[PDB]
Amino acid sequence: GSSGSSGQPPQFKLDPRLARLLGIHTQTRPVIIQALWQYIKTHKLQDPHEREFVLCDKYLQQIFESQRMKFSEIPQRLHALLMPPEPSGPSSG
Repeated sequence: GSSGSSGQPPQFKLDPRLARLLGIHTQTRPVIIQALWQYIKTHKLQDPHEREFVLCDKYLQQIFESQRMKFSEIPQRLHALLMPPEPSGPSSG
């Protein structure tokens, strides 16, 4: 755990499949994580088997690709969906 300190906030680029899913072009971690949580809550993606797991919906199943995962594994898969909203070099790939 480590939050910014004087300067632009920690914003992460949302995947092309998520950026739309939630509609969050680019936000922070504590801003996205929520927008997501609000999804499993609203979409009641809560695993019917466990209370700590969450069954990714058709969409999520296409983003996370995890039929069933732990709520604590949500932030572990976000890192993937979360990308650096910054360049690096010309010619991608």
